[PDB]
Amino acid sequence: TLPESKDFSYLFSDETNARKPSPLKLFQDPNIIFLGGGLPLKDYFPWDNLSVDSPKPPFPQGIGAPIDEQNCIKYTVNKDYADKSANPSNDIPLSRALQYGFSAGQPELLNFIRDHTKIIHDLKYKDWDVLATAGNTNAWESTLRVFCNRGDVILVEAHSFSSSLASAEAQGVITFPVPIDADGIIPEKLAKVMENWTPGAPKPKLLYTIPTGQNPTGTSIADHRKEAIYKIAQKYDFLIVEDEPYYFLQMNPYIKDLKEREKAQSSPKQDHDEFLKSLANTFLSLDTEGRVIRMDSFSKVLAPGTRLGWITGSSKILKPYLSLHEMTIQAPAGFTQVLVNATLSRWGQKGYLDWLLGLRHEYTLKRDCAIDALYKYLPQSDAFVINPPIAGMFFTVNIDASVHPEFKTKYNSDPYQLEQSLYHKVVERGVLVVPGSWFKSEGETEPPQPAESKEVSNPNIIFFRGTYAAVSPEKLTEGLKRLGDTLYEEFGIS
Amino acid sequence: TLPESKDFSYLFSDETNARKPSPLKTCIHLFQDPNIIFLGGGLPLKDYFPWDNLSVDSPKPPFPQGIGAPIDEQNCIKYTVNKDYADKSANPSNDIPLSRALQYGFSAGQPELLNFIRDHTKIIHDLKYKDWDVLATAGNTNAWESTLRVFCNRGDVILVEAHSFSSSLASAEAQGVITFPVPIDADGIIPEKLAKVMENWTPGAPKPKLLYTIPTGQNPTGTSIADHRKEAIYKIAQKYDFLIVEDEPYYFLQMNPYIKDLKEREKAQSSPKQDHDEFLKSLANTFLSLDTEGRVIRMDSFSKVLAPGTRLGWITGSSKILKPYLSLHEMTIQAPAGFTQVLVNATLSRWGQKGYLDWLLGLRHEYTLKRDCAIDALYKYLPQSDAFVINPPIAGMFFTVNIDASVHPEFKTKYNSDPYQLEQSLYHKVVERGVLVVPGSWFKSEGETEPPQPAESKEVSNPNIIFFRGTYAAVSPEKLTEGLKRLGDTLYEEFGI
Ligand SMILES: Cc1ncc(COP(=O)(O)O)c(CN)c1O
Repeated sequence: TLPESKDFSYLFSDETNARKPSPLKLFQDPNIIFLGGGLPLKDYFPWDNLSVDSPKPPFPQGIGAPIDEQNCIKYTVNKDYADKSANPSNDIPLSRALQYGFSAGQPELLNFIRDHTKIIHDLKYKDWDVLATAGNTNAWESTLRVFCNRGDVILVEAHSFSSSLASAEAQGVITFPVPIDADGIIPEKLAKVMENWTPGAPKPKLLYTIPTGQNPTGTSIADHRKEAIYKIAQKYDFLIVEDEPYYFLQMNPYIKDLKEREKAQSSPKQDHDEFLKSLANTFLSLDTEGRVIRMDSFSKVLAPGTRLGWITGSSKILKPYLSLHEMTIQAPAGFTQVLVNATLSRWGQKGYLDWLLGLRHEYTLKRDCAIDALYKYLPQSDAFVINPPIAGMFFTVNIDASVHPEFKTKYNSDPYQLEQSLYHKVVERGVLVVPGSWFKSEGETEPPQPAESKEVSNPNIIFFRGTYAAVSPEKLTEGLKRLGDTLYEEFGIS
Repeated sequence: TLPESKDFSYLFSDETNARKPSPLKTCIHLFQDPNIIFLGGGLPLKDYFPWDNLSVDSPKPPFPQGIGAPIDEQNCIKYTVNKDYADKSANPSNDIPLSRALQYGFSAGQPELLNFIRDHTKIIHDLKYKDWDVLATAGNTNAWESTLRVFCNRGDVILVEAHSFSSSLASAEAQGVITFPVPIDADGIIPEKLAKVMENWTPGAPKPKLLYTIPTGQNPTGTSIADHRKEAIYKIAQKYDFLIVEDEPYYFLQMNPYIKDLKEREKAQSSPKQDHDEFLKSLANTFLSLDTEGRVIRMDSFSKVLAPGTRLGWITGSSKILKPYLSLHEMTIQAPAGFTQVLVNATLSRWGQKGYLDWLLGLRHEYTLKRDCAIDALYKYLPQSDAFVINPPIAGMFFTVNIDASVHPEFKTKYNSDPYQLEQSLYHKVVERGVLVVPGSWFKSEGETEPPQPAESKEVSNPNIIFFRGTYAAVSPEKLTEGLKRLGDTLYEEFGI
């Protein structure tokens, strides 16, 4: 009924095309005596009866409540189970989690992830699958190895995640920046970059985007924009790699008027159907061809130290990723898979939505606190633009450098020089937010792209990224007060 | 005091030289700072991490019933690791709290775990330069991947054993790294032959950046490089300026030599177990212990010691050499899974360095039994002409059956005098008998330089000898013995011997 994915192997790197798996890869087969692979006896693995406490859906006191008493699910995973009847929650037994094998991920884990995938997204082609990773850092590294030769070109957001950019730069992959605004990638500008792409220059292989709660701008690509960008990717034949660690940091609408906000907060909470309907569309759900690779992580949902995530893409696309994983990480840590699977399986798909609803709630409160402080403590004028993010853990403080009294004299109309001195001046006041320039994508092709493709809107706008994820409301508010005080003083505003 | 490592940065790959870490990395150190409010990270609240009170059972030193005994009754330690500790005194065991294991940070590995590893390092090795350190990895598979990224551009050359680990070779091949084979025998790498390869290295050809070696329980040959040979090999490395990467996942699978006479063995196995001092004295010297310059990189793994799915190992090397590996890790794999580090640290710390030696002695005992069983069966079921050679391994989990393909009746005719042809025949015939072994050619290193090396450097010692690698680690004594009966019989039948 659904079409098969397209074959994009013509985009595979030289390393991918050269990679041949070790022929040294039946152990469970009753009739074969296994004298081949060095699989050590599970009798020697020095752990049994792994137990833990996890909070209990629907997390009535908030997802941050102490884990005990009635807010507590308790369980134990054994090394071996006598019969399938002794394993009702379908845990990954330690004997299997701790033995070589299952480089794509343990099947119980991937089954939970596939079921979750079907709830969250609407898949438009037949042969999609998932592959477990050690997180989105790992997934992006693998994506570069799989597709990009030194000197290949990718498209990136004009400001993007510092590590992803650094990773591509180390490999000599050209990161060509495309324009973004308050609603993320601007499709018309993207289209123009492609239509005017200099003949002779390497064709971009893929677009690397963080569509929801963009790092660092905090923006989200509007649904209609994702549709227009997907069409551009089809017309110019590039893949879309969506890095989505913040997808579930989508928030309830920012409401500036406090009385209006209290009324809205007084209303019943979202049910599961309302939650799902409120979520942003995804490039995965738009993909009819298998040209989208989505990178998901448990870092911001469960914990950064889980070191576990997954990729979703076509069965065709996932082949070289699995071959690479087999020769690099091998498989995500068995214990992390056991504990993530066990907790998620007990929550169930529905209990996991309750968890994600709790996560949404906590972030909303943090965001409101941040934005309230900015409206209260920053100078209020066209020079200081505040965009309340609708998703993510980041906000930006935007500054028109050209309004500084010494921009022309002291700073030689150089916005970067002003940014750098404000950074120090802010740290001297006792708050650290991070310079926009650290996230600025830079790339050039041979032969070069035309002038129009290099344009920057508002070249005198500088910004700082802050986050509301990590600190108390009191510390957040005080930090932003200090920052705002610095800006008044520094800008000669009364 | 001790000398400082040498700077080998001239060996770093182009990718390594181009990798620049973010100024953002600096900032992530200003979290707990109380004078600067830090709104510059992306560290989610530990309040939301959905686990607390991680508990498990582990076996108990000195493991008197064997390291494979059930984890229960007396052979059982129980512990519980909390997410947070009210104060350090509510944490007497010095566990990595979950709130820290599961947060971003410590990309080199959690301090408690690295401290245990450093203490262990000092017990096992005799270190001879000042700035050695350790870095946690996701295992030797990833450590080798990382080594190739750090040092080798496409077209660079490394030296490898004539027969080596199939996966290491395939990793190098995928990256276009030339793997130039050097000769080995019953005692591992032959230093005189290695020295000649370097002496005769063709001017203008890429000079080797490193030797990749599996010195103890070599995969696949099962050999151990003699103490004096390591000393010689290290000198060659100093002379021709290459690094030594010792891939050592089988180091603690060393065994007493195989005693052929059963009476001679019963009385020797009658003597009480090694104490820790005789255990340590019995261990092979390491390239790490020879290193006075930081030219050695050791790759260690908990895979064969604790379990493969731990996905945890470490690299030992100079602070200078570890710097680009950490920079690469921060952009790739990041730190090993927090839960793996918590559970490995928690179990090892409670065993202590001494209980961990008891464990490793228990591992030696189990593999010794397995080796004896295998080698005994080979002497019972294999033909005993000069055309069938068994070298009983002193280390590791593999044995080989070396066979002169030439002595086969239908060799000239059915296989047109082609050893590889015979090897693939035998291999499928054996699997058809219900026993899985591995053809030796899957391990054969191949590489060439431009301009080519001279012919002396390319010589092979009678290409009519084929081999099969078997393992005694994975199955029961009874299955191992049956497996090797079928194999020895197949050989008897096939050679009409
Ligand atoms: C020489 C060698 N290196 C590495 C490994 C595996 O290392 P790890 O399981 O630590 O990734 C093996 C066996 N799988 C090996 O024999």
